[PDB]
Amino acid sequence: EYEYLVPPDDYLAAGVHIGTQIKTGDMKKFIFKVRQDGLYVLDIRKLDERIRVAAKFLSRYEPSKILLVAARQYAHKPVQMFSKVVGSDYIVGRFIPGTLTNPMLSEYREPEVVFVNDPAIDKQAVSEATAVGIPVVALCDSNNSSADVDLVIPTNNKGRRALAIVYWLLAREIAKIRGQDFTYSIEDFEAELEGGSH
Repeated sequence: EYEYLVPPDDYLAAGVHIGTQIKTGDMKKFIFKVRQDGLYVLDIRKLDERIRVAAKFLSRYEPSKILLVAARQYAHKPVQMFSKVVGSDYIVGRFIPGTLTNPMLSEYREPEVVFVNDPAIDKQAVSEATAVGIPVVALCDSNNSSADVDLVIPTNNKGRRALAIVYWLLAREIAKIRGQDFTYSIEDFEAELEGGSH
C-alpha cells in the first residue's frame, strides 16, 4: 500500500535488493530476509524511503557545495551523470588524502556535504569529512557499517545496474524538486562496457 518512486520490479530487475554473503549489525534494520544462495536481501521499501529523503536533503544545497566520491569502477559513470544533472562536484578514482583537510593540496575543496559510494572503499573521504564535521551521505550494502555516515541509503552498491538506477533516481527527484527538465533514462547512467553499446 506504499508508493514507490518507480515500479518495484524495476528496482528488483536492477538488483538493488541483492546484498552479499555478509550482514553487519548496522544494516540489520534494512535486511528483509536471506536467500537460498545465502545472499541477504535489502528492503526495497526502506531504500525507496531513503532515496526520497536524500533527494530532498541534497536539493537544499547549492550544487558545487555537494561532493560525490566513488573509487568503485561501476560508480564512475553514474556519479558523473548525477553531477551533470545536479551540478555537484565529484571525485571518481583515487581520492587524494588531504582533499578536504589540507588547504595546501591543489585538489583541496570545501563541500558542505559529501556523498560517497561505499563507506569502506571511500573511507578516506568519509574520514576527512568527519574531521571537518561535514555530513556524509553514503550508499550502504549489507556488508557496510554506517560508521561515520549521517544518511544511510541501503542498497546494493556493487552492481552496474544497481548503482545506475539509484544515482538516476536521486538525480531525477532533485531535478523534479527544482522543476528542472530531466530526460535521462536508466541506461544513460550505467557504466559502459567494452564491447557494449553507446
